[PDB]
Amino acid sequence: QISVRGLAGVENVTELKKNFNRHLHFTLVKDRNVATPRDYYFALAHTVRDHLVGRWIRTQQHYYEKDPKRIYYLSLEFYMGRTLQNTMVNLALENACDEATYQLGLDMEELEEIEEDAGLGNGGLGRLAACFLDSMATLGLAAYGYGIRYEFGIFNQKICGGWQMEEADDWLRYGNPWEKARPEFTLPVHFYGRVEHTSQGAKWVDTQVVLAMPYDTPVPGYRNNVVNTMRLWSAKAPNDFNLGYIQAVLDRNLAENISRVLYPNDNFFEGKELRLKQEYFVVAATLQDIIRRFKSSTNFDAFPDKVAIQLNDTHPSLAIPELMRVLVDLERLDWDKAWEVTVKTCAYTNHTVLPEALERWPVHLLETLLPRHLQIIYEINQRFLNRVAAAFPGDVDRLRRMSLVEEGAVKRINMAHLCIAGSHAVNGVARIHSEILKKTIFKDFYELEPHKFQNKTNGITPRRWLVLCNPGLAEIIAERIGEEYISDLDQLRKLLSYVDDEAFIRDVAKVKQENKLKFAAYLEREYKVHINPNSLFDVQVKRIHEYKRQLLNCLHVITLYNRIKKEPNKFVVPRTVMIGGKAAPGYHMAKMIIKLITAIGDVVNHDPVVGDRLRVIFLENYRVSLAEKVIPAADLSEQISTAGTEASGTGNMKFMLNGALTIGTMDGANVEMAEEAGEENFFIFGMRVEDVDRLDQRGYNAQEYYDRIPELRQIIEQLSSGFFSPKQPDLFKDIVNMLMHHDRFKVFADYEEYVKCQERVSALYKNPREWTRMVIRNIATSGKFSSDRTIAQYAREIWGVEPSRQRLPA
Amino acid sequence: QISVRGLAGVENVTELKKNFNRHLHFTLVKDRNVATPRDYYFALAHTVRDHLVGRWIRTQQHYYEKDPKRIYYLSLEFYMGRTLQNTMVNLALENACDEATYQLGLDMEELEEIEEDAGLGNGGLGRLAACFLDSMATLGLAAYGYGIRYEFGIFNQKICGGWQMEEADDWLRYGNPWEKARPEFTLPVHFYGRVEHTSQGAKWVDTQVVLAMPYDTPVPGYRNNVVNTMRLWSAKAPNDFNLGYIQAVLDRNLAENISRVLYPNDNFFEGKELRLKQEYFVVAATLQDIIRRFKSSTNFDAFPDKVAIQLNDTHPSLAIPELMRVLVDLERLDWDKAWEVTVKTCAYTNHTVLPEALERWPVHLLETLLPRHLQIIYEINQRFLNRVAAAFPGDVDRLRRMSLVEEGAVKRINMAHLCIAGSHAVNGVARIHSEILKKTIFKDFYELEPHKFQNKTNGITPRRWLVLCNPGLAEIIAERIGEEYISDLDQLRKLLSYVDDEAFIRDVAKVKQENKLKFAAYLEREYKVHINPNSLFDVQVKRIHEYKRQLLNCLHVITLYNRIKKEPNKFVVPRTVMIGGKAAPGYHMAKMIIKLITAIGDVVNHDPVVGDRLRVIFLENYRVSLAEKVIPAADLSEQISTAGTEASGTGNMKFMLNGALTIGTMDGANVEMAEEAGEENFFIFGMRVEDVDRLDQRGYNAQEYYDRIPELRQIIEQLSSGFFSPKQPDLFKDIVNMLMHHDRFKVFADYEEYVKCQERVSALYKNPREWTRMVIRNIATSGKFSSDRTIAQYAREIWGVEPSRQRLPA
Ligand SMILES: O=C(/C=C/c1ccc(O)cc1)O[C@@H]1O[C@H](CO)[C@@H](O)[C@H](O)[C@H]1O
Ligand SMILES: O=C(/C=C/c1ccc(O)cc1)O[C@@H]1O[C@H](CO)[C@@H](O)[C@H](O)[C@H]1O
Ligand SMILES: O=c1[nH]cnc2c1ncn2[C@@H]1O[C@H](COP(=O)(O)O)[C@@H](O)[C@H]1O
Ligand SMILES: O=c1[nH]cnc2c1ncn2[C@@H]1O[C@H](COP(=O)(O)O)[C@@H](O)[C@H]1O
Ligand SMILES: *Cc1c(COP(=O)(O)O)cnc(C)c1O
Ligand SMILES: *Cc1c(COP(=O)(O)O)cnc(C)c1O
Repeated sequence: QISVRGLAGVENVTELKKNFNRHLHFTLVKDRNVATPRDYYFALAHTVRDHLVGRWIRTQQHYYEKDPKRIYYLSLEFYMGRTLQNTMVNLALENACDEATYQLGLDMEELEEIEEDAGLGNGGLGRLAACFLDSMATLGLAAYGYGIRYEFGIFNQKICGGWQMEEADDWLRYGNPWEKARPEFTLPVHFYGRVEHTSQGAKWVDTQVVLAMPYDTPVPGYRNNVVNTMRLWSAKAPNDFNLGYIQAVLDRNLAENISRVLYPNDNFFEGKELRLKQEYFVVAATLQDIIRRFKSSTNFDAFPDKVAIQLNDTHPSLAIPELMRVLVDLERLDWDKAWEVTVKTCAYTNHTVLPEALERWPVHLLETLLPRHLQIIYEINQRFLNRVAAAFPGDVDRLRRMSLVEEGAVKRINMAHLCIAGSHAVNGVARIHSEILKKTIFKDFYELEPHKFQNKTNGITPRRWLVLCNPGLAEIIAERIGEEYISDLDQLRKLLSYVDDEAFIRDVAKVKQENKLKFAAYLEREYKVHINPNSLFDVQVKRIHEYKRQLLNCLHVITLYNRIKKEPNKFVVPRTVMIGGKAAPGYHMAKMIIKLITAIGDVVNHDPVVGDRLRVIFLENYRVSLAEKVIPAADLSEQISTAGTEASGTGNMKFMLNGALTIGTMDGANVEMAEEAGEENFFIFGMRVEDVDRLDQRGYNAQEYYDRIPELRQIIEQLSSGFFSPKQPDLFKDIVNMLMHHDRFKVFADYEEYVKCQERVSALYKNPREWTRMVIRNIATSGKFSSDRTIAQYAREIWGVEPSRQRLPA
Repeated sequence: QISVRGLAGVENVTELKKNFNRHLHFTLVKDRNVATPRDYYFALAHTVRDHLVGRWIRTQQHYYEKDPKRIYYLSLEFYMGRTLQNTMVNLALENACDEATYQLGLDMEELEEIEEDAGLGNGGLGRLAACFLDSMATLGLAAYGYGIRYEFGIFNQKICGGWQMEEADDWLRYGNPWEKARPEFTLPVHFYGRVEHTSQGAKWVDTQVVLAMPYDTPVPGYRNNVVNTMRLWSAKAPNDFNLGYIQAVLDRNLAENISRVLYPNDNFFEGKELRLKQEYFVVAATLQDIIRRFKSSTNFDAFPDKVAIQLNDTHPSLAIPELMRVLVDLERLDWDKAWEVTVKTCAYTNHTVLPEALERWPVHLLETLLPRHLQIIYEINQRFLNRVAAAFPGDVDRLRRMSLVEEGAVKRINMAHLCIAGSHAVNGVARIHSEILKKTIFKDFYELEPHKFQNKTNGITPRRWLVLCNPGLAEIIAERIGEEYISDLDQLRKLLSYVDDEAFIRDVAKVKQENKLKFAAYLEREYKVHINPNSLFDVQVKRIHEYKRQLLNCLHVITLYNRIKKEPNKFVVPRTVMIGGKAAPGYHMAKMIIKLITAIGDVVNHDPVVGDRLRVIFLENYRVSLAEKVIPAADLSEQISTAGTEASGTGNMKFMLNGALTIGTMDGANVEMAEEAGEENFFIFGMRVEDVDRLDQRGYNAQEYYDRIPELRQIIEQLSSGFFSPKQPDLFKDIVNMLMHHDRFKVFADYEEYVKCQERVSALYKNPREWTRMVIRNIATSGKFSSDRTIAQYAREIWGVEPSRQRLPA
């Protein structure tokens, strides 16, 4: 079909068909007479999986023989999405499989849609981990992702009567052909117990044991024959567990609950015992694996030369005291030596400055669950504070501020402070965020140890986020500049030479139109919703949070509706406004916001005077596989967080790479995207961080904006009086009261500039040539936002390893 | 090697090696550098499994096309043991696989020992179901075994300080290569709710749903290319189940507990709610499958022409009211028609007359869990009792005796009475048992419907129980009479021609000696216990129950020990006395019996005057795979139940086929074994059923035997005074008190005749030629006890189908 999808050679196609039929018969135990599309999906998956194993075995053997420094990426979340297409892309098998299936009378795209997402994450942090695995493999790093195999990932979202309902994500129901269980490599993890002090030191005794059983999933690099491993741990009861008889067997479930379900909070901290168990479970099992591999390469001086441990936020922070526990209690290293090793091995990435997201564990929980770790944390704290006191003598308030132990009604351990003390590098995830860390929440720590603090601006993988999801765009680029850009995204800068090329302009606009048609068709088929494919597709997809200001978008939509009703016969640029994302089940306001969006839709979409000029659609069950569909279809990307709140964003980058223009605040990576593209090619509006600070100083009074802006007052009166909820007039009272009196995120303060900026978007959309020229200037300057660039920086500046695009032999 | 194991052709061996290597690489994702014996076992298993699938697909397609009457064998237990060797035997692959593995540098016997038993049963009833599946496939019947896929089978038994400890049987830890999950064929099962009566009849509403997910396991016939299915159901929560959020997901465990664990009672009734859920779960899922297959072959007149349902005891008895519920409530048949269909479809096998084993469910449990079924049971009862009243007018006590509903403090449903009312055939499992049913517990029912009552004497499969476990014996037989006997066991009668053949006599004795050496070696290797391989191997293996009288064996052992101590310099025939079996976890007396056996061992095995003349060994963790080892090594088979208590026995048959002589009472199938072999070739002793009855009439007084038998008094004084428990003198007080005052099984009444009979065993063992001639007379007359004979009788006399030894094309 298209060149970037590879060759469909006769011998390859013949072999794929043979192996497909072999798996249908022997693996699935089906005859073609009763096989369903799902059976055909599994036959194809097993066929493609076979192509990984030689490379996987050879890669891991290569690491054993060459003994490179090993990189361990520890995360509680890996938001992997679907694996089939990504595997074909990275092995150059897509066209061959397409031809093979076509010859068997099957449509490969239909088969691809059967696969469940591996939804083992909430949003950006989980998806970053997934992009990072892809980039580490593509850059030939000896890297391992370590996490938890959740039986249930992020819930499936259903909308019922305009409200979010949650359904369990039983993603393993039909099996997972990508993973390989390794029950032979099961390891013990200890909980509870008590500490005995002997002549030979501390002993942690009388513990309860849970077993950690690993499942390995292959992670292929882009056409370099490197296949790395993601190892996810599953909890199992020991066989003597509780061992009337029947009840003891049933009670095995209690241990096995550790790996049952992903906590569904994005950017929020819930201090539950089960979450702490999950965090220790991952850490304890992973560290045993790390030490085993090191010993099989007694001298731990070389440990940091052979091992790097990257902490994805504070969630695996217990790695720091666990490494200390192993080195001191089990290996009998002196404390100072063990600490030197630990600091040189560990590095910490921070993802948010919102205080409610920070992990502060009550001491009483740690005392009960992990009594030896608590002792170690207290010793770390005492030695760290002794350093602070020597550097800043007499500064008693600094000692209180920097302590790992927080005083109050309930004493807590600040896990971020632990991570900073115990890591040689601390990074934020975009330039503005990294600067905020040094100036605000971690200022004291930066003053003590400035060398620790780095920036590593986030990125996205151009394999999933261009080649896989938008083959039409990938092909028209490849036609002009070849294929090298797929693993060297800075080559997109070559496209600036084509900004005045009439053929390239029409082809870029053509690809977008095709994607919009395809998406419009998907919506009609799966959700029986009709949209106008000639309208501007205005898209905000991300988790529902007050800081992300879906509410600001809502105010704009109502503004547009009100303007139409006031002047029904005036031309306006038609829009389809699409908002999607999941709310955390316990987050009342986020659930109310979803209801408001659907309620706006109910009014706008059925008003005959509006016609097809404005449609408001809530995209149900936003997830990686839906992102792959909607992002290539978008014209306008909404990135409208209050300045200083979105650490980076990564959705923003996906939109830029796929030919959408951005309306956004100077927040997170938006700042760098605008810098790369030129501010003239971005729709920037609203308060800067400095402006937010100035408002906080004099005090935010929402009433002032209400009093001064008639169009805004109308909207608030409509919300309050029941215009969007005729049967329940007070339905949205909580939203109104929040906006008027308790709005941490200053929605009204950016309303006027946002609406004006949106007017400029509409004006440009009326000129398709100039819209498309601006799009080209965005795509062409997207290169910095490849996760390959991000990972190269982690490798050189934190881990001390050199990337490689060299191919292993097949 | 040996002829009965088949051919090792060059092309076959080459292909097996190729596929073994393919599975090691692609399926297991291992290189040979790090592969362990367990990896090699799995590679071999997958290789052998591949040879089943073509035959499995072709067999099931054949049934779809030809549409024979289908036989559904419903059991809560299938005691399958290991599958690898059995599969090779039935496919004629054993020698080829042996050669293939040998050429790869592997020992196939070593690999076989890695496989876990599928221990999804307790003992005889579960093992009968397994033998029956093998025989149904060998006889070309369109038969399906339906049961539950327990996550944990019968517990692993450990002996600690002489006491039984139970450990969970986590048999699925490393995976099960034999089964194929069929999540696509998942069906709903309903519980709780209430009944609404409408114009259109009864409706069962407001139910809780559990999903039944089937796993299919292939069941190969002996060299006929027939592969039938065992379908086992696993419980799954629906995805909206309970749907704070985390707890709702965790609570899915409650539904999934239905299939978690096998209830470990042999011959005993525990009326727990979870057991009732298991029973309904199997029935409801299975019946949906049955009806679906029937409809895809509205007219239910033909249903009994196309379907037979065999109830393995009363455990799946709810099939009767469930079939009625479906036909009346869902298909809208009139009651009388539905009842005609039900009776003609169902048949019931009874396995015990012990009252404590009979299922009598409290009405209150059924009312809550299964309210519609209870209504149906009451209607069945009323109509049945109307028939009784018409046949026996005025016989009011007969109405009370025959009722399905039992009166008392707690009203109960007698499930056996339900099964008799609702089945066209009721059978016992040996001639004496079937006669007992008609004369005692089911006398009233026999008087009403004599035509219903049949006998089907049990049997064992000669594939597992001769060819697989005792290839040496199978070969020496085959050398004389060829191989046809393996599927036509009556051909063993030809061996009577060889009873005076010196070569055959030495070869039979040689095979036994080899098996004894091998077993002695196994015991030393795995349990560091040494035994004298020239001693008489005296074996009692079966579940520990008072009715089986392991205690009578114990008294004999102590008698032998006491006789040695009294006359240390007198010659006696050396014995190794081996007793093994599991006790139900809640059965105190059975646990005490195990402790007594180990305590006797502690004394006897360390007394220097005894030397190697007497050893007492408790065989730990008795299970199908251990039976395969110990039975071929046995000289004497102990089958010593109180007359009238062991419905059949099947261990007895295994011993007879493998060249052990039997010491036993005239109980169960022992009666028929003696009839076949000649009473002169069996060591029969003790009370007959008629003698037990006479003692019950005047009253059993154990004191009389104590007063009259000095050797018995000595033993009781030894037990009471602490001779076998010096540190805890009163340890065995409960056993003594039971024997003296509350012994339902009359241990003392058979003591004198048992000891005298044992003296005759020893006398014969001193003459190896005459011992072996008697063995030949037993092996030669074993033919009746093939499960092929049993199944042919069920087929012709109950199910209305003709067996076939015709081969399907490969
Ligand atoms: O996604 C998260 C936070 C996740 C989480 C927190 C606490 C839990 O308990 C669970 C998950 O932050 C995001 O991490 C992304 C990648 O750097 C950034 O691009 C986003 O700006 C940031 O909000
Ligand atoms: O094995 C059982 C009974 C099992 C059971 C009962 C109640 C539960 O709740 C669970 C299991 O009976 C055995 O069934 C065997 C085959 O016919 C017979 O050979 C034995 O004589 C008989 O004792
Ligand atoms: O002791 C060993 N001998 C030979 N190869 C080994 C050994 N340990 C690890 N390897 C190789 O390294 C791979 C990865 O092992 P891991 O890193 O311990 O998971 C294995 O699959 C082998 O190919
Ligand atoms: O509708 C049908 N068309 C063709 N073959 C069928 C159909 N239903 C069942 N079969 C065949 O019968 C086999 C057994 O199906 P089952 O008896 O319903 O489990 C299937 O695997 C097919 O080979
Ligand atoms: C990229 C992505 C995110 C992160 O989007 P932001 O706008 O940066 O919050 C969340 N969820 C999914 C499914 C994604 O693909
Ligand atoms: C045959 C068998 C039984 C039944 O033995 P009986 O002596 O008839 O009770 C029990 N358990 C196992 C493992 C068997 O193989």
